[PDB]
Amino acid sequence: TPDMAFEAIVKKQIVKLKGPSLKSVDLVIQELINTVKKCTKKLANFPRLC
Amino acid sequence: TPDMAFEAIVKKQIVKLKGPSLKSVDLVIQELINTVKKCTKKLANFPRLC
Repeated sequence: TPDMAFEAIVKKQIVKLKGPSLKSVDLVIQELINTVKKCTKKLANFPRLC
Repeated sequence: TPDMAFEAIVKKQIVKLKGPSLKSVDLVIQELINTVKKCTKKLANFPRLC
């Protein structure tokens, strides 16, 4: 049985993890940018600084 | 298990049949040339023809 056929199919499946993985980074970026905006409401009294 | 490893070894073995096979042709050539020389003893009476 083709050793390389196994590898061929797997490599297809592994590549499919790029989507949900990049998405994850974005979901983190979202929570991070939300948090810096949450914190900086305590500095709102200074418009140019915030 | 490597499908190609099997093929690799066999091809080696088949190649080894060229020797005994060519030798066989010569062994036939030998008996053939012997036979024309046997037959032509009946024509020995004519030196230039034989």
